[PDB]
Amino acid sequence: MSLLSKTRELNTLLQKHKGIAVDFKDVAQTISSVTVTNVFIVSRRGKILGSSLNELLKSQRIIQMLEERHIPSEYTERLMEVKQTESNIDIDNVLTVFPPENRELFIDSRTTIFPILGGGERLGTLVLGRVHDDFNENDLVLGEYAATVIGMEILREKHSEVEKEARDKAAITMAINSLSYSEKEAIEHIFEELGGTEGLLIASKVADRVGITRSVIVNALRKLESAGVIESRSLGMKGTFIKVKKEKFLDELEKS
Repeated sequence: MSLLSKTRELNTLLQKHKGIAVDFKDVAQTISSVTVTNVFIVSRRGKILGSSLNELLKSQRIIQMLEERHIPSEYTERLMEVKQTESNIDIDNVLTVFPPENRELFIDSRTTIFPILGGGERLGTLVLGRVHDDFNENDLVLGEYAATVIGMEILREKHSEVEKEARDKAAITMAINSLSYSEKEAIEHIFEELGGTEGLLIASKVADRVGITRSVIVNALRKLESAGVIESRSLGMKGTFIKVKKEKFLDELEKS
């Protein structure tokens, strides 16, 4: 398979399509199969977002050892310190991604490390490994492109995650601030009865058993609904369905 053929595969298979969430496991398999390598996609903090081995090796002993090994966190955390592309790293190098014990099976291994950059910040690391062969200039071009694509998908993922967490934290703080002292106490009792974050509430009956008025319960939920912390729905002449939408709300509430 020629350089231009490999490029077509990666353009067609890695392209972001509307309606699809990025699956880093499947990204690693595409890279592994196109470039004939073992692939490890590592977040900036060292989490293995996705991996795939080149299972087309002749030696079942090598395959089984790679299948059995879990990349240590000590290694993945070192990758952040690699600031530029390091290619054709040998087995004696501390940056090798291959197992350290059986030096003779991996004596000819090469590791290549690509920093994944996005918006002027480190987003993660792409690590490629080969048991017997070198990374030539065509291989490095394909590796860099893969790293570029992954960075764009992480960047979109992180952008939306930071915005969501901020939206949730603002909603919780505004909900908690808008609650009176009695309304706060009622919410604590409400979720003490529901035994969780979701369930059916019979306000009148629960108000009776806790020594609180139905009006206080109703107003407290109304403020949480207005803040977007929960959703509420009456289920008939009695009963209200309650679901917390901000997971960290109750934890933050008790801190108030």
